[PDB]
Amino acid sequence: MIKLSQPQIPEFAIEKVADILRGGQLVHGDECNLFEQELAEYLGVKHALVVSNGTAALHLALLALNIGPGDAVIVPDFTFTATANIVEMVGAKAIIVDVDKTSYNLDPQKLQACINEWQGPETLKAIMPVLEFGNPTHLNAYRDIAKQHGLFMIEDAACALGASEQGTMVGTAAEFGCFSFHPRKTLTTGEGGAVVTNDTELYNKVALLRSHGMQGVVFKCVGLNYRLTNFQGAIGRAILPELNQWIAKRRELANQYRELLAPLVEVGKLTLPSIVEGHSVQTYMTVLADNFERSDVIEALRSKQVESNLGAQSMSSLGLFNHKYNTEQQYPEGTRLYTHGLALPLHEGMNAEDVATVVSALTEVLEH
Amino acid sequence: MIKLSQPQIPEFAIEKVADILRGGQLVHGDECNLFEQELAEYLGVKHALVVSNGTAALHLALLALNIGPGDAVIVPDFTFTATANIVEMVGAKAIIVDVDKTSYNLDPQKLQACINEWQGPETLKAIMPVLEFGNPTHLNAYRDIAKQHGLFMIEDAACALGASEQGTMVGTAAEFGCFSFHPRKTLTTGEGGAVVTNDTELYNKVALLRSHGMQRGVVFKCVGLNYRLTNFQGAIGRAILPELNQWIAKRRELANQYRELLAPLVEVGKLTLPSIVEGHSVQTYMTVLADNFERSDVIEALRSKQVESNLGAQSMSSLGLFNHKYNTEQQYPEGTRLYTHGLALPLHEGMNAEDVATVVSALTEVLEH
Ligand SMILES: [Cl-]
Ligand SMILES: [Cl-]
Repeated sequence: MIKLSQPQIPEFAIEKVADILRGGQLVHGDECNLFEQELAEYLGVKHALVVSNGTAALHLALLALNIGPGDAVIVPDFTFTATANIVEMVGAKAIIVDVDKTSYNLDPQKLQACINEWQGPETLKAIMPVLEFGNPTHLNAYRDIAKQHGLFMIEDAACALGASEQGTMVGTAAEFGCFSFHPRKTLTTGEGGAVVTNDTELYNKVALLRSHGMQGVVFKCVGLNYRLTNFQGAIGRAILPELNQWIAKRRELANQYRELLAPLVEVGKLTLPSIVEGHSVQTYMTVLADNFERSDVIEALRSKQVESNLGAQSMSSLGLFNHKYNTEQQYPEGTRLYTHGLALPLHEGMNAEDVATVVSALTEVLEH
Repeated sequence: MIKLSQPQIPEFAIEKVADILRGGQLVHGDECNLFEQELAEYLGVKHALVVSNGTAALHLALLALNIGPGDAVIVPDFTFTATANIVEMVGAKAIIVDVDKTSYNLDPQKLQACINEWQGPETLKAIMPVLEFGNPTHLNAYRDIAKQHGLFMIEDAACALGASEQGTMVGTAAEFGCFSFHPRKTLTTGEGGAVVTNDTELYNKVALLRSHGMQRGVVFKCVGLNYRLTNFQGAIGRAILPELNQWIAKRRELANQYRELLAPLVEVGKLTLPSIVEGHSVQTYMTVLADNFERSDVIEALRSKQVESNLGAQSMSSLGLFNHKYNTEQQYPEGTRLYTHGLALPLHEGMNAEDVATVVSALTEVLEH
């Protein structure tokens, strides 16, 4: 099976994990602390904190900004459901805005309109743009719009470690950046994530919330347990020095897809993602024409040893985010991407031959 | 250093972890699913779900029972701060009740008084007793009290996997049992925990909440979190579980050695001992020093003599975090005494009787000077 992802954890990392299990510290220790330093340097950001997963990162960012009951956060329609769920979990309302059909990211003009029209009843406090599939497109615009309207910005950069727009590393534009180390997301720790910020007060607050309010040890506030193990930290920091080369490889494979898929684009059978400068290419998602039954395409591809899937969900389609605004607005772009999107294998373990294999299979399936 | 704990992960488990990292599934997989089955069978409970840590287990239990803003949960004064924090984090108010001096667990008579006097304004929905340090004492009383008053019961069994009272395995008495696999807590996965229940509806709800509301196409049934445990952490846990009864048995032998060796210090009035009842899993062995000793100086002196020692747990009422009216109107002299004067001594399955003797020798010397 040509799989969507297959992260290869360096052998030296596996040996370090074994050493830690045998005779080392299991809870967050030197490996996590070094990983945080190294992430901060990689991103050019003042502070990083590693946490249990990327959902935990978003959760902590919301809590640290005192976003909760009575409040609202704008989210894109097209994303993994965690983005909207976590807003609701803190007691805030997820306010959905449609995405761009090209970038698959929150549409800046529709974002502006939403903010312009907002008059409650909840207090609108933040935007949570998603840099979907590693696409940094609109990062700087989101920052500008947030500043223009007095909003916080939490980047849901789950899929975007190593992406960048116009000199800005994704995750670093505003109050918080949130990353995932899930196995589909290029750098993995099995489960893991990170919160980054340039604001030391926000850093200190997340560090308290991550571990029971602990600062001898004093308990300064109520908190949670979102600590990452020391051995998970060891895995992550072993992979980080490889990430740029993995992204470069992914960009080369994306160009191969672009070249080889052109015949299908020309006859209107699918559209391609736009793998802009700075895209980290965590996912390569095409969009099938409406006349294809996507579930049947996925099944046929599986039978030809190609793993494929939808790329993400449409929040407005799920029936979970029922703020009035979301009932009033329409989300054709996110709905199209949710219904017709098709992610194809793209990861650093593949070569050009593997890309051609995938395109051959997809061409065959769409012919029949 | 004779340390408070030092869990030995079996080499075969380390090899299995390496195999998973090299060529296996990293996210919750066959190892977690088998661990859940094996935990359920160990406890004699219908359902188990492994989660990121023991705090996550409590969190999911609260959420599954729809405990939140406008609600109240009773917690013991003496516990790790997570017990009370997690109540507050869901928007409920932690209502503190004192522990008893013998067991260090929530005092049933004071619990009854609190419930009887409760008249709001919040809706009192649950008790969250702690089976502190592996002590099952009062488990069945808590069950009976919750049933008498129409309350849910969430056992904070962080430190009590394998403990039992009068035939009831800790974690299995009522709606939910919550366990921690932190490295201090005998069975470890580095970080980890579990939620158990006999109620299939509660199981199904926690499973949704653990993973984004996902139900297997995947459907999103409700808003949720990510509290999944990795498959490799699950592999560690299920490798250790078959050893846990042997480890507890060894810990109860070591406790009996402490009991014998510390009798002179008890008889002369310098400390009091824990009561290691039938069914105690002996996760922690906490003594209480006489008031004339400065406990922080005792810890520092023991450190200089290669003995790790610490306070056992916190007093919630001391922390200034749980400010419901009720908590201001009560004193908590028992939890205060345990917080201020309690001293945990090394007790884990890697020690032998000679090591216990070493610890007692050191403590005797420190308390003489
Ligand atoms: Cl540890
Ligand atoms: Cl995986």
